[PDB]
Amino acid sequence: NFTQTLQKDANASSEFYINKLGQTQELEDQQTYKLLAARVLIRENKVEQSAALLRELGELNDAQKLDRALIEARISAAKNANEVAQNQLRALDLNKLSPSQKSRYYETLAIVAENRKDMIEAVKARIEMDKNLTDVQRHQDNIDKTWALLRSANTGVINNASDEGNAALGGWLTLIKAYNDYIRQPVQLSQALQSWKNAYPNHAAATLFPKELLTLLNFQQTNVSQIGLLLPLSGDGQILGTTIQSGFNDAKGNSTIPVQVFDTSMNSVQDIIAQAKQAGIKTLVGPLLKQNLDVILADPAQIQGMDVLALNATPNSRAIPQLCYYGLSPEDEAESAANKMWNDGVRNPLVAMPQNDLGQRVGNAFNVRWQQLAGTDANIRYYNLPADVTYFVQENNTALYAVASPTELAEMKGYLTNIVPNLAIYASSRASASATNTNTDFIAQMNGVQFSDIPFFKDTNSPQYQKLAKSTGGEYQLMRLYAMGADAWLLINQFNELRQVPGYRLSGLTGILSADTNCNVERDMTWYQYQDGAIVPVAN
Repeated sequence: NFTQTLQKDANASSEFYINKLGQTQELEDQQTYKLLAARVLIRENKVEQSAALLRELGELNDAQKLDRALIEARISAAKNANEVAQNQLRALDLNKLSPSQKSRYYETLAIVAENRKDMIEAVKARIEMDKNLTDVQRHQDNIDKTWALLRSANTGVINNASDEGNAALGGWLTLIKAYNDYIRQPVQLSQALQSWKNAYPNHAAATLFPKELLTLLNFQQTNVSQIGLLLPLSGDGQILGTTIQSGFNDAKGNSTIPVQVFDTSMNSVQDIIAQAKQAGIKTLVGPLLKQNLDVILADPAQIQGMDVLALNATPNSRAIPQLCYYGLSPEDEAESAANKMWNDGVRNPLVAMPQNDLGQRVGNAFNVRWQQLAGTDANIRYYNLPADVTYFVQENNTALYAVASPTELAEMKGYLTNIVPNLAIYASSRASASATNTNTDFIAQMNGVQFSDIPFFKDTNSPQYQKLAKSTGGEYQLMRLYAMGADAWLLINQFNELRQVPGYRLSGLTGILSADTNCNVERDMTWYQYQDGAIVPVAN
């Protein structure tokens, strides 16, 4: 009678079923607890202990022999023994299984199909799984997994895919087809989803909508009525806030949206926020300085009832409702460098950061991203003199990423030409200045070096570019601040899209803009390379 426990869901921990052995007297009942533990051990990502415990099993009755083979095949699928896993499940009598056992049976199939990148068959497997589930939370997990398979499936296979008279598969295919067809237009996709829940009302997902789509069902376009602009426009950083203001205004154009300017150099940020609340302003851009942003982070409740696009990021930056961080951050240029370098074939690179507070953060943003692509920690080394790079290379003889001045970067390579002259050098936008990109003696010495910078510098002939280069006096920093202000107008009008729409992307003057889980605005950088006396865009 206790063997029948196998036919049900196993909701306890592995330690629970294993510890019951000391109290379990009968031999069959000891084996049952062993199988229940092995079943849960897989759900705990402990495959070896599951296979190991299976090796402790002795003599089993037929009901146990059956449950073991389920756990055997699931292990095989975990270890990518796809042909083995399937043959192990072809040997079972699918009629002898309970609903819970059929659920585990078809989940293993879905993993084999997913292992083989065969997404449609993996979805078909999870539909049969859903028919045998009883726990609501397990239902939701199957639906969340099912949605993830469709979202990774090739877009062509989905458009031409037939539902094969299968209503379940029909509703799934139509749902993903709407997602891919209108994800760039969320307002339109919201109408499609609401239509979907009336088209397939008895669909399992009509009741338990996948998590990724709940924010999209009743999505609402940003309706900016009033903006408050927090920038330093007097005293210190005046040029920063004024040039940023120039970009914001020029990108705003003939918009009726009233903007109220708040000068942080002459007013407290907590007083500004209070006055904004008083004037009925529900949308802010800024502040710019890290310290002033931390005033918000020192008490997030201040911005209760507002959408705020802060223009910087701090170590205290974190997930805060209706708060998103958008700064010309070196962490982004390092995260982009980790990507560029990886896609180019670089493995285990040397990273040269300055031994200051800014260098540690950027190195951490670099490595964390590198842990994603490489699964390893990179060589982050901190330099006090550009000449210290020599010993870093003298350790072993490859690609370098360095954050340094345009001249500091020229010293580094010169020190390395005798040591390793054919080294692939990557740098951040800090290595790009007007005084140096106009002189071929610098452009020639830097042949092969590539750096990240905003895509605005691709077109140095456009009238748009013309007017700005002469207006800023030829200083790239003032030109990037102008680009940020402009992209802030793009971003603050796409604010709700940014928080609610997965993978949302925007082509702005500062790069391809998107958001992470902490609504930190990421930037996909443009990469430029010095080639035979010219600077050409290599990527993006």
